[PDB]
Amino acid sequence: PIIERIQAREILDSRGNPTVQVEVTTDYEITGVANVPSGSREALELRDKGTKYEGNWFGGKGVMTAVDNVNEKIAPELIGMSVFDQRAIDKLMIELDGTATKSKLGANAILGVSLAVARAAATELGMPLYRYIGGANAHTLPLPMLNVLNGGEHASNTVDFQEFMIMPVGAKSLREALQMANKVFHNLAKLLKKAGYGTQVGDEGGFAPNCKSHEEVLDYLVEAIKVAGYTPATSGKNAIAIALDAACSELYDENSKKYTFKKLKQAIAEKRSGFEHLDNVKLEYTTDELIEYFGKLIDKYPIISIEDGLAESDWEGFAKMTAKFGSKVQIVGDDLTVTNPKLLEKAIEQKSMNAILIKLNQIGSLSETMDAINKAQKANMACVVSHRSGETEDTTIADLAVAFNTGQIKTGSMSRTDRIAKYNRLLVIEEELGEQSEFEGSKAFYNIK
Amino acid sequence: PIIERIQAREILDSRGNPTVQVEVTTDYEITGVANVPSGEALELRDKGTKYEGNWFGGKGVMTAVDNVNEKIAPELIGMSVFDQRAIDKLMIELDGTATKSKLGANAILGVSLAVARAAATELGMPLYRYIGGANAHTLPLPMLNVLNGGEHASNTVDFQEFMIMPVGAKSLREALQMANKVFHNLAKLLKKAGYGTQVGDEGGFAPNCKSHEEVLDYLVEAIKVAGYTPATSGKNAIAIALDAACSELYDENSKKYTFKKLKQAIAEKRSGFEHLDNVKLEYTTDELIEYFGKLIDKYPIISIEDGLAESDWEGFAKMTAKFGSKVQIVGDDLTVTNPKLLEKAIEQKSMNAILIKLNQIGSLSETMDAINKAQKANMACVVSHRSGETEDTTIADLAVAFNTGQIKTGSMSRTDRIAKYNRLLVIEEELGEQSEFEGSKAFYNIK
Amino acid sequence: PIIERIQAREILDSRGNPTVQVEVTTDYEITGVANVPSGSREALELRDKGTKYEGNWFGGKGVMTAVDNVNEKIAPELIGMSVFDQRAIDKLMIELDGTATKSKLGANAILGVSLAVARAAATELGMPLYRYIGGANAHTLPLPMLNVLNGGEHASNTVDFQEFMIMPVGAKSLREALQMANKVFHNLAKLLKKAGYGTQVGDEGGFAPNCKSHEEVLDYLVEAIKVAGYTPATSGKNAIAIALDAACSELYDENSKKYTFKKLKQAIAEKRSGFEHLDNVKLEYTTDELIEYFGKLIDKYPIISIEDGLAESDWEGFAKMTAKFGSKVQIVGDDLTVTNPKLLEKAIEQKSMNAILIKLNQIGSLSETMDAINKAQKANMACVVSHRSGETEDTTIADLAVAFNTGQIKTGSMSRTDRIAKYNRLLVIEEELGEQSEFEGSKAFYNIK
Amino acid sequence: PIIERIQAREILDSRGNPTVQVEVTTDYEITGVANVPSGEALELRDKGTKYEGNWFGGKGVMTAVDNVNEKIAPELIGMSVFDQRAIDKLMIELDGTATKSKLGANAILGVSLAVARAAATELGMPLYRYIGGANAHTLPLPMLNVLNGGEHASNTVDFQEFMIMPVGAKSLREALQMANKVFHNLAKLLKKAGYGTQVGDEGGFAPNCKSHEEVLDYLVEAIKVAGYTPATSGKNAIAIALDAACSELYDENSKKYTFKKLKQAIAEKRSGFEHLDNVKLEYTTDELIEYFGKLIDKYPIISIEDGLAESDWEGFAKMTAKFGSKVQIVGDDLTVTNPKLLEKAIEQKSMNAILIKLNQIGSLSETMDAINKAQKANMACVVSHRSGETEDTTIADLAVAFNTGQIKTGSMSRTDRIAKYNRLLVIEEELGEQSEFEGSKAFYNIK
Repeated sequence: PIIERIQAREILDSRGNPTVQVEVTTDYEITGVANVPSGSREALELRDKGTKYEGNWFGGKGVMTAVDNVNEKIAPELIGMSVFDQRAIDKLMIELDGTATKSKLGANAILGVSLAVARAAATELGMPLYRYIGGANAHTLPLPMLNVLNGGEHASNTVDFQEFMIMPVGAKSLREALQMANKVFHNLAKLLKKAGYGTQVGDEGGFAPNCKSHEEVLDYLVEAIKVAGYTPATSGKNAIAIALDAACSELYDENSKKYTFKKLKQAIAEKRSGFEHLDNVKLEYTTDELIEYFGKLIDKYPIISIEDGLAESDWEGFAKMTAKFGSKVQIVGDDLTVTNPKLLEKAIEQKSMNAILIKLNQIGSLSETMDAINKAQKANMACVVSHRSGETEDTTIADLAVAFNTGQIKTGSMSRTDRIAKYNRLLVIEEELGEQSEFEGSKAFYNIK
Repeated sequence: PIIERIQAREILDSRGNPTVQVEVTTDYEITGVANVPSGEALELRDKGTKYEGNWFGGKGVMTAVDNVNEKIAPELIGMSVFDQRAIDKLMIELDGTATKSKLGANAILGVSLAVARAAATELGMPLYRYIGGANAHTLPLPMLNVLNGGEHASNTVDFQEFMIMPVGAKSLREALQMANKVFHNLAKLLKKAGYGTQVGDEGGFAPNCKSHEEVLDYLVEAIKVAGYTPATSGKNAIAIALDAACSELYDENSKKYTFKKLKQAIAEKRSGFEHLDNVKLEYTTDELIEYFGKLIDKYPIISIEDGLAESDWEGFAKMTAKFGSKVQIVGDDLTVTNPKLLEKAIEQKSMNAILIKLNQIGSLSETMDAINKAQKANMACVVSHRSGETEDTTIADLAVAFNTGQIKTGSMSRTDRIAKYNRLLVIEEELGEQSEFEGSKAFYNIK
Repeated sequence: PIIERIQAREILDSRGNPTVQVEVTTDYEITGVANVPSGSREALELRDKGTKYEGNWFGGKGVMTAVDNVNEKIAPELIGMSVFDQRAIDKLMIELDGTATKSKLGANAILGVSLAVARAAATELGMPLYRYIGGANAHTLPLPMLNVLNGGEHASNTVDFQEFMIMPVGAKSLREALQMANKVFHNLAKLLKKAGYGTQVGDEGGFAPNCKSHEEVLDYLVEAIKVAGYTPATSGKNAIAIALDAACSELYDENSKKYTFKKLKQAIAEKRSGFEHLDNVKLEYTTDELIEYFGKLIDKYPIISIEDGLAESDWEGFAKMTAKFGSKVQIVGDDLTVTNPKLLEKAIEQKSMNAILIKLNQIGSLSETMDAINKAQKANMACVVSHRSGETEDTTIADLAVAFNTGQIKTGSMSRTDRIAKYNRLLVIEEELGEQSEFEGSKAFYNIK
Repeated sequence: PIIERIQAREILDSRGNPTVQVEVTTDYEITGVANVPSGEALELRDKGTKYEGNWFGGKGVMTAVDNVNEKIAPELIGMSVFDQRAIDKLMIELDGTATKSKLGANAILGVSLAVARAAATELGMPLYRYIGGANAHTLPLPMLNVLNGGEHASNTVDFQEFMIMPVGAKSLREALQMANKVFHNLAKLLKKAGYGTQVGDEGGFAPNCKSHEEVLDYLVEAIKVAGYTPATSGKNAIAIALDAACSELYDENSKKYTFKKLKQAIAEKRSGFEHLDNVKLEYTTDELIEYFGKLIDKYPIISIEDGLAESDWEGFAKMTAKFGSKVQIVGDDLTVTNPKLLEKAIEQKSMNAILIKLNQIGSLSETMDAINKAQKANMACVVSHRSGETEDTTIADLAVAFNTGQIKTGSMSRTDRIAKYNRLLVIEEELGEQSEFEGSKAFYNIK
């Protein structure tokens, strides 16, 4: 159990940019290896711009500074500690850095060590990582929300919301959930190709076809669900629901306090070819008008969850949206809370939301992540354990979702191994648990009043 | 060392379709796990079975999974995990067909690779050392498929893969830095031109360019903007490799090769394709060879894969005779990792390199035999991914095991490709000063 | 795996002269033992002439200086290293010596350590040495070429070429190959005795009868093959072929650029008793005339391989011989290349030959030997792994030939344990592989265009 | 310690003929391997069996190999590898014949020795300590057969072995240095005289000398040129030992000993044999004893083996009575390592030393009994090779195990001989200052 060696190295993530890998070796010659994902009160990832390492990689995105911090600063302080004292190791690193955002050592240096220690501990015990993290009753597979159609910034279409996801609520196992999602995904590809749209994929394995509006995108999701043989609905036999990430911080103007469907507005202003039947669509929204817009979408489509429906500074708007729709619809904070302990405490106090996205590398240590999950769950919030845009072959978030029986995960569309590797890990966990496992579709939403 | 348990299960590949994973457990409670890729030996899927409805298109592999658990595993329990060749022979004979069509190539390869991984782990030895011995030490020069055309792409680019090869690198780490800088500068160039930069199965871009030459011109421009020199050798050099995939363009009755997608766009008078009515679209074998000669003269092309169709043996031999002292000529569809076709290619001097795809032959022992034979014939072995990959990184250890000098495992995005590059980075670090990276000297096959 | 002790000692070789043995012991108390064989760009073996050890043994041939170099200079640098890092250990020794020919420490000091390390590593893993060196597909037994009739310098007969070998190409296993060679060897002894010739043996276990010409020697080989029940031929059922080592550096004059059959010429000049029917035989040859002489022998006899048909300085001659005969006959470099990396690169570039003899102690380390085999095989050359005149009970070259599936070995006639021990090791390897083994007779020559 | 597996196989000896190797594996996965030499207990070969055609002359031993694997091994699995005497007794009784003619002496000895080697290795103990106990420490004085005659040699030298014995050495290492210097100087002398220096089965020379005296004169000259003194004791002394092998020269009906090869050369008036018509060629027992007396007076002869024929018991007793207080008298053919013949020789004072050949009696336990008995009778035990040897070095450990003081294992060339000297060098190094080498005091049997 005693840490004998800690070695960090620079590897690459799924977008082709550098990230940190750490290997921890114990005195029993057992090793744990972990990688750090990559995507402003959040913990600071350290890159090589402004150092002698800047030219190694495009955009100065090397992480050799963080790698050096692990090998030269963190590792000498931890050699000799028990690999099982997760909270003590994380506290030591937090205090060694000494800043609120982990800006001296780098959140990516600290998290890499934090996760590699936990993996080494679990391997030394011969215990599944989800049991090491969550204990003897870690047994519930998560309902996935899969980002199969894409808009927002980074997408050249005029779809201003960012993520349009399916959630196979009618499934009775994780394996069945993935079968349902597989059939919807490949039928969606076939519908888009037949319509003349492209079916190459974005960072998370989903499509960004040149659709003109939110409603066109949602209409494709409903049609793909039906053609696959399923029912668009938020509960029931054979049901598949829809989840959104509106990412509305990207659409908001803090001075006007208006939200704008920016790319669609620009296309209409340019009098672009196919955009005249959308000439009198509303493009600019107060907070209350946008909540009304979400209410209309909720009426029309089987929407079960909406993430970042308002901007990260619109605390009053979030609490109004949660008061109005939260007895029927999950309201998730992402940019609102950035996995930050103090913002989670405020969201609980103000009833800003009823679910939180959990991003390990936004807070920077496993212990702090466990504290956040414990606190949110006790506040009747759902914890949606999340990937980042830049992922790796590391599957820790699969074990993390089972460890705390979270009931939900957001880890990508049905393509790219940076996403699919997590689903494979969940398939293996479900097999190993056997009849000890549980899966809730509709009943996963214990947070919906 | 004694095999105690073999368990197959159904997982998913990088295209969202099912594939096989196998876990082998020894005597000593050591386990090896391996996954099977998917793109000649037959991969068995679930159409026509009780399992057909499980997944889109009937693409489940539970029939193959059952074949591992119920047919193969009882025959192997009790054998030593170190007798790789004896285990592979037993499975080959249990199936009893040339194409492994009874058990499935995906059932057999899954077990083959999981046994080898279990053996290496039980010995405490890196997989490349277990497979290739004490002198497994040479990191491969990667060819990265950053621009895409062919049958699966919506553009009019009829050839399939346009790759960069960073021949000027002095390490695998430097090779990936060079490729990273070209890839991200390429994306910037394409976006500024109004093309899209979503990616295909292998992590590369399929922009709506109008011709092979336009695609090649973007690679040269991205190489230069990234600070490197477009060249087949020398300091700071980055070269180009092609997969023409010309079986897809060939008509076996007319004996012509057609740039089909471009021909169709021009015919329907698609917008932005004016002034192309004089472009040559139809080539005999000899005309197409002269067309490759034109590209070789103009661009820093170091390798061409499947420049002719899988039936055009006479054409391959002519191409290799004409260009093979300066350009690598790779068979893919020509040989499909098949022992009798490799023998034919050696005897006829059809090519001077071969693509190595484990799941096209179906066992590790037969793949090792093929590599031994091809290297002894002065051919390069380009160890290859498939379009459907997983998080398994066996092909990285295989390329180092036989000091192959070359690998083809994807563009610079998607973890189904990047995981292999990460494994190579780890191998190079582990070897330290014992490692070698040969660069332009990797091409020992070029006369 | 950690090296804990290295001990060199002086032993004796099969000619009765000293050589080096090294024993490596790991921290698991596993030991590997290796011996160095003994036979000018080749690596330098260090002997005791000119030291206080010169009088220990005849001719100053002691190796205690090299033994001291192992125990006092090499061993302290390697204690603590992993026995599995073969390339790093060999590089350390090469750099410690610092000269191109290993002249400071001695090639025999360096190789002894190099081989003992590899044997210790393989034993610690419980792995056969051929699998440790060559990996999981090391499985092909070599076709042996056996030196059963002898001439050259060292032989008192008037046979000027050096080695006249049989190669049992029709065999389907190594065991069958040795049975074929056994029957030919003992029938040859019986033919020579019946003719009045002696049947004592030379260094490699073969006979040097008082034959008068190359043709008389070849005629005996053909007759022994026939009387044994086999067919003199380069391929086919029951075939036994002939291989030559002409050792023509010994016959060449660099100033006249002529090759001379020296001992036969001298006998004819002296008008010796039985040498008048050979009065108008040609004795002096240009390079082209000697190639013509080899062409006549190839026409008349089942010659499948010719080693050192031209002198080590006759690069143009070698490439002419390989161009003329290399699509039918193996052309082997021995003195031409002396297992030297730079001379191998030149032979590949100039197409000087299509096979190379591999002598571990001519280059001086296992890592360099593996590099040479890798490079030659990739250049479509055969690697004939070779003994030296002075051998020991060490059988490393048997495992080396299987490790790289070389297909050929040259390790002596069918007598003397310095040769037979290698054949016994090959018999044990073939038994242990079982049906996993391969043996090619004719098809071993993948290098013959 | 429990025997788990016994495997015999067919290997080759130093003359190119088949012999037996046996591998014994214990409980603890420890293995011992032993080989059987070949030149009284019967060695079983393959004439008359299905295996006869495998090797020249029908000399295969697969019948003996099958006897180990199929008959002996099942009887021994489960016994303790340390009970050497019980294992040897079981095999002796399973065979049930005096000469081991049912299983073969080569089957039984192979197992006997492999068991002992496995036991020693499992204990971590040197083989000489396992066989002989804590006081096994004395390196033997070697007698080296550097000049050769007799039945298997083409010269006219009728006696068989002319050996040097470096009695002046103070260590085994020094003994081998002395022998090395004599051997290579002998070769130089023979070559300068126009004789050949190829070697026989035991690594020595059979030059075409004309008489025993000419051979002895070359040994004396080589000793002197090498810098040593021809003498039976003293500093820098090197002595001579003979094997006359006089059974080969004897006619049991006439009771004469004939120098047959010389007699024939002289009769056919061979060239270079003139002026020899008066040489004595035919000897009674008493005349031959007087002839040995002549040689003993002239040359530094310290030992004579088989000076009379195996049937000439009365002659041996006369020779030993006459010369035995100054010269060792060794039985070889007289006793063939046979317990009843050794008893007869002790009772009749036929000799004062015995050659010990493991495979002539057929088991390690019976050989140990014979050595115990002979040493207690004040006889030297000269542990001996056979003409057909292998890389096995058991006889080196056997000579140290019983502190025999003497070994006969070949000239100074051929690894079938030199391997034994190398093992002795290693033993002497391992013992360090605990070792002893006795030199002229090795001859505790000489009154």
